[PDB]
Amino acid sequence: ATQGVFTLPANTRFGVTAFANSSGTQTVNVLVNNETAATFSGQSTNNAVIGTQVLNSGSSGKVQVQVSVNGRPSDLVSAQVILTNELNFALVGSEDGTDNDYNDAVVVINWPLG
Amino acid sequence: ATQGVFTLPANTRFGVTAFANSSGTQTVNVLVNNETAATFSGQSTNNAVIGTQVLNSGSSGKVQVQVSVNGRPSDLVSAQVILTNELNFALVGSEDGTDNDYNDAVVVINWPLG
Amino acid sequence: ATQGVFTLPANTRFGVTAFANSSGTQTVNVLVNNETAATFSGQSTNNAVIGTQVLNSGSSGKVQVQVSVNGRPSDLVSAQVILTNELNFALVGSEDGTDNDYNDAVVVINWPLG
Amino acid sequence: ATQGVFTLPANTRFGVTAFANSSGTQTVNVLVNNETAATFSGQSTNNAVIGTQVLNSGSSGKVQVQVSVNGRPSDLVSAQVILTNELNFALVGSEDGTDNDYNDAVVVINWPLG
Ligand SMILES: [Ca+2]
Ligand SMILES: [Ca+2]
Ligand SMILES: [Ca+2]
Ligand SMILES: [Ca+2]
Ligand SMILES: [Ca+2]
Ligand SMILES: [Ca+2]
Ligand SMILES: [Ca+2]
Ligand SMILES: [Ca+2]
Repeated sequence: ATQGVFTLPANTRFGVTAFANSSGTQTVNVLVNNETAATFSGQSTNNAVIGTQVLNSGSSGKVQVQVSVNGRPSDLVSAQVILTNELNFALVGSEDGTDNDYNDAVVVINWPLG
Repeated sequence: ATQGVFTLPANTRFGVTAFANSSGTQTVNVLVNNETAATFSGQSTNNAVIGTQVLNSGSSGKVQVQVSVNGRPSDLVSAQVILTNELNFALVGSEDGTDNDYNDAVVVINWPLG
Repeated sequence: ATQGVFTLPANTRFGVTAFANSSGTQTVNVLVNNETAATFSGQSTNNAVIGTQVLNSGSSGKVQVQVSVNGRPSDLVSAQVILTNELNFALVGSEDGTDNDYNDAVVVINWPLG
Repeated sequence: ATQGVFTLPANTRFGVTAFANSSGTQTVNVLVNNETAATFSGQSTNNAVIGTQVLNSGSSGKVQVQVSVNGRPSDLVSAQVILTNELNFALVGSEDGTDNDYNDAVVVINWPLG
């Protein structure tokens, strides 16, 4: 099934943060309404934050995360979790190799903010 | 029910990250084996990362997240999600006031790393 | 924090199902827009599916699960998970005692149907 | 990524329940320790339960769910959720066609039981 795609409330601020756990450089693209709203690029084998920013879901509220290592798209796993019917987490894991640890690039989206 | 307590596999490196979304200064304390392993303190209404570190679950494997605002303990909400039976996320939300948005201090724990 | 409350898309049908794992008779109430729309009850320590029914979220989309044993409300734990940004599960666990297994009455809400 | 495979505690009882929402007859296979341990077959377009049983996770604890409709393997989506660090949910959604509602056969695994 498709992974890394989330529908947030329209015109809503949300945070997006990416961590890296791979020898290779991670390039994370965050799409809002099919348009690149943010890009994070970095390398780390110790869960470093290669990017964190605040974005706005916009009209469609459609947000999609994509990860690639040297142009090659990583396989993704994802899910959305809501706590006490108010706090939202859109979670993404990505695998750029074969060991299937799916942490090479970890992306955490959360909302609402403030 | 008890919230903010997580049983991770023993002696395992994990990442812990806190975000702030409140008018009040958040104090996020991370306990491992019931000992303070890290403490983040910060104020923000725009999801600033007031702290992120890589800790080791230790021999016990017990990780607890505590949040307080100026000495007053916040109410916590939490859960753990596992993707593709391998990628783990321990999620924590906290409420320091009366609006119940539970984002005042958001904490995310992820593993495995590397 | 409040538990057992879920906001479903408006006027959408969903399935609600209850499971029992306790020596005490479980009584599960499902409120839609603050009015009970379904009630299940039974006594099993072998995960018996004590009841299931298709309901409509109505205009409010608000759904709440309440669990009581012999007139006393049980402590609740819950969360919502979304898969492939399409399949929704609203989960509820309940504890009518102190042995901390929170399975005395388990309720699963899923949608969309059809 | 791999889906429908869950690592439960070993030699532990768990419940597996399947619901159907499709014109096609669903065949749900549950394997334990790499051997089919249970099979549910049924049809429903109203979320009716097509099977529910209590099984043992075997020596490795590995439990795998596979769904097919007339020989054709349905695409799976899944995740595990843990509430209050003790109540577990292994969720599976399956798509036997192209409309991608992933509810054709919905499978819920829960533990502990009793
Ligand atoms: Ca990898
Ligand atoms: Ca890695
Ligand atoms: Ca608040
Ligand atoms: Ca807040
Ligand atoms: Ca109990
Ligand atoms: Ca019980
Ligand atoms: Ca379908
Ligand atoms: Ca269907």
